[PDB]
Amino acid sequence: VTTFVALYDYESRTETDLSFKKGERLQIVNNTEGDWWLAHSLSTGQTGYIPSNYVAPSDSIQAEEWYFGKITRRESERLLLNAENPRGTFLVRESETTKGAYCLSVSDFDNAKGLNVKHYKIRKLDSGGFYITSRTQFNSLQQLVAYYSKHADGLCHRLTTVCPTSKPQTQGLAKDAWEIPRESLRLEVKLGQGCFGEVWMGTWNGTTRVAIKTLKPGTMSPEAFLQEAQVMKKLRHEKLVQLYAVVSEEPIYIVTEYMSKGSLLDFLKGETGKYLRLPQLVDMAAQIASGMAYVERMNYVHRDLRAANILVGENLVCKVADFGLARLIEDNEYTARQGAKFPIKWTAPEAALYGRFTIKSDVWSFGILLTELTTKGRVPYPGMVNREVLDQVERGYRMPCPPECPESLHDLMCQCWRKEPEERPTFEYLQAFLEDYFTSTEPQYQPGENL
Ligand SMILES: CC(=O)N(C1CC1)[C@@H](C(=O)NC1CCCC1)c1ccc(F)cc1
Repeated sequence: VTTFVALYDYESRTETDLSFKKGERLQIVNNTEGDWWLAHSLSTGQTGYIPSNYVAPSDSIQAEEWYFGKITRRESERLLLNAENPRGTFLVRESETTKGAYCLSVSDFDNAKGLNVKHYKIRKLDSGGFYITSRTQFNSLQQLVAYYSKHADGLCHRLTTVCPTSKPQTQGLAKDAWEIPRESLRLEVKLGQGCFGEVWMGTWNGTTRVAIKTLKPGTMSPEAFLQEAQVMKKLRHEKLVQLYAVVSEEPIYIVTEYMSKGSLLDFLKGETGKYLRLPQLVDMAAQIASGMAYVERMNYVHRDLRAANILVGENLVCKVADFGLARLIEDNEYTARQGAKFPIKWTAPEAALYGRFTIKSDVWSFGILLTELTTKGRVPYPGMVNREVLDQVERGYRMPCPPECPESLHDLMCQCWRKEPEERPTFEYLQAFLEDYFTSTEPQYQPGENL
């Protein structure tokens, strides 16, 4: 039994889980594994299961507000570059490139680069202490942060503000919540309409904001959906919209992680996508590619990858939604890859012609998606009707490089559009290509030699 501290507030939805406020002290066992831990709160004397990502052991670095653990270099920059953060906003993370070194990431402002993030490798001493520059050593990470909060002393700027963040999603709505009753869900605001149902913002069990998709009766077999949903339930990645729960009887409701900024396609159009710069668009493509690289690793298939099925959150977070759902659609026309509801302009020819949906036809759809990303959301094949597209694509026509899409990205698109699926790149490749698309000379980490 270790004492853990609550990193965030958590409102107890159910009977068996535990409500707690941040800073509460909770007793939890030695080895316990999984997403939900049994806890006893010393602070309240109350008992119940807790989401394990909401706690850390007392008096660890993981309990420190400014410690973001395994966050990626690119993702730390996403959070730190929020325009509301003052200069000197910071976090500490593990180094991606150097053993059990840590890294201090700090927001800054420059007359050359503007708003930018500087990264300082924090190395550990034989003593167990830490240092950024060997001339100034500390016994602990906390002492290090305290010192550079008072004096830049070589750093680009004094540490001012702990990087802010939203409470993380829990994994599942509760321990053992999966098939839920319609009554647990309050549909609050209808957000959109599709061919086969609607999308809602809602609340589960009076506590938790969720998205709810409602399907038109007869869209899918409830039994088939349930069987697939067991498979989708296992797909867990920061760039995949989480599938929380399902109401299995007609009409089917699908309960999902709520994404505050709506679909990428809508986002690209209108009063916010007009301003996006290429590095932001490439970072959004890189997030999407990372989610699809997980799908690829898991030997799954999206089947309808396009901007309308990417959802946007705070700070240009992008997540893949509705993976695998298209396969269950019971509509004679759609299943034929035919009709006004089939996204033929995103569909690889072998998927259109022979129904061969694979990760490589998703790769083709990603190439089309890159086209939406670089045109503020214009429909692909602009002057072509859905009826012509397949034959043109089979004959070898490919969209030209959109205006103000760099040629190197269009060459990436053309790779995604090879006729032969096995000659299209992997999402693994796409993610690395897009993550490394912009480079510099040697500035990765600030030379902490002598500040
Ligand atoms: C025409 C159309 O809107 N769709 C199908 C062509 C693909 C949408 C659709 O009907 N969504 C429903 C309506 C609101 C949410 C649920 C769609 C998107 C991804 C999928 F995995 C499955 C269906």
